[PDB]
Amino acid sequence: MNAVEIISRDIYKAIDIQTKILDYMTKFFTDRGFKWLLPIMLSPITDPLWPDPAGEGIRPAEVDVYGVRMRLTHSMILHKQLAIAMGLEKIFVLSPNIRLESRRKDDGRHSYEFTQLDFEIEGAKMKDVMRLIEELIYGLFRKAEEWTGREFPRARHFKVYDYKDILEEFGSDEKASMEMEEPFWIVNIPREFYDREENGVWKNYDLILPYGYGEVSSGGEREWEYEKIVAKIRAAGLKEDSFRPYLEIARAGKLKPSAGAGIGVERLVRFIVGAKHIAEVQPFPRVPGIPAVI
Amino acid sequence: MNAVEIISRDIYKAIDIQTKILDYMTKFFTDRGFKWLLPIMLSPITDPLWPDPAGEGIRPAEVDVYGVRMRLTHSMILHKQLAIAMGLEKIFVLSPNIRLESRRKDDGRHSYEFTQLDFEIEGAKMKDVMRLIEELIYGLFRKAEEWTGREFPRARHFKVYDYKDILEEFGSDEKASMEMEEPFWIVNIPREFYDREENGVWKNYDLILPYGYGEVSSGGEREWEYEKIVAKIRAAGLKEDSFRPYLEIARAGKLKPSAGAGIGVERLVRFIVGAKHIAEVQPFPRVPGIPAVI
Repeated sequence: MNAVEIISRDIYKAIDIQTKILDYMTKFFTDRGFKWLLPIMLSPITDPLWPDPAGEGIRPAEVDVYGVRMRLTHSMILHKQLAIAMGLEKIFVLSPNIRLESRRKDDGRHSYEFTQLDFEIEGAKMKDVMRLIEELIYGLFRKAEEWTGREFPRARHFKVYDYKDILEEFGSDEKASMEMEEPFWIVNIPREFYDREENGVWKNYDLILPYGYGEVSSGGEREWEYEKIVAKIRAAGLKEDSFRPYLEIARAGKLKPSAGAGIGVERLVRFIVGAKHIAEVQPFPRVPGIPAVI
Repeated sequence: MNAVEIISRDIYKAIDIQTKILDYMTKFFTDRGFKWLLPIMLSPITDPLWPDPAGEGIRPAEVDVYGVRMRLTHSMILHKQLAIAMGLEKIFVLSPNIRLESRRKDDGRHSYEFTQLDFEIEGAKMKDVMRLIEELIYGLFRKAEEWTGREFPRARHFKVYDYKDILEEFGSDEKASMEMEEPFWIVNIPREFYDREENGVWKNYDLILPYGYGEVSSGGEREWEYEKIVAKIRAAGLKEDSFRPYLEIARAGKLKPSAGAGIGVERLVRFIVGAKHIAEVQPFPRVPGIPAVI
């Protein structure tokens, strides 16, 4: 849409819902002893988002800062690990992610700017994080029923499927989403170097919404060992040069085991409002492949 | 500092305090019926930060997005006015600002990335906003006494100085800050086109911390009339083209009277911790003139 068109929408209800969601989610974490960090938007390093079956291999937006190439945040994953290295133990951040994905990813849940509530826990296992997310989502969905007067899936825990088995049974995550009537987990997805891999098993997890709304959270246990991380980076044809200071920290032995996840705030607003496209709930749409006028 | 040195610093207490500050400030606004918006980082339009006595006249950093030149967020001021135009009434956002200022601005309170708690109120006047910020700061300071066991400014009476009187008595707002023991206001500062000017009087306000800690909040009532806005842009030598969709909206008579302010979260963390330099309270320092290593 053009500028006047964009500002002429009535999204008051969606924003009221977003306000309630942010209040609920932030309190959920601070109530549990999590530290609340502020985001970074520019850094020499960022999430490669590759390998990743969910992506097409995008490169990050880049800008010079005092002559030096910085990358706009794909995600704060590496910085989350660094926060754990700083001994902060349990952290979260409302982190804007910039992912300049193609028109082919304009499926109603993607946006080229979006804020993730992104958290990480020292020493946590995938089962711990999946359980924490279920607790959050179940609670949120009960609150959503009060806010909307509509019914939401009542499951306290969600069924778990291996990625390989999703492909076989449904063809794709998107097709599985269309068939399901409650949220569900897809686990064991071969992807980026930072997700923990052990003898062919990836210790990671995506939460998928029902009714075709698709992935709403993605996370994993992490690699922390220098040699393992470098091998995975090289095997993917990525460059150590792209992760230099992070690899210096890893070589020094300062990364620690951890697990975490990011949760799409706007995707949840979309789901609770029941919006066909995420843009409908955003004051300033950022539609994949379409440069925003404001 | 190299990367290992950066993550070897102790910041646990500072981040504990930051968590309490963010909890307190976000609740202060949601308790008062503000809608909680998410930030944008890339747009064809952004805060010019000029004319402005506190600025260096820097040009915003830019990056290509699907073939269109986008500006990184200097501040979300224009977008806040747009949110008011959308009928959202009272809004706030934890908004990262990117301001690539020179080493000359490395004074202990500047950071080239920083998050502002940025808010705007339809129809509010400067006295309404100043009173609200006074209530916020008073409450925060009483909480901080509980958190820290230390004494904070009484924060019940805030003296108001005209900008020209600051210059005459102290020379700079920096020198004023050094001589005060209570926070104080500086008002009537000639700056950007969006701040309301009537009869040579600017309806704006900066909150200055005592003990040399400097400005912590800045805002004003807004211009909303197309002709008034255009005149100030042209008179300052800025290009109307740089603000096209915003001006389209103004021309359509869709902007509304409002007033607001941004509050420096990290600056408050610094003040409450009592840190000599803001970098000491940040996991990932972003020092003016020094491209960050991580």
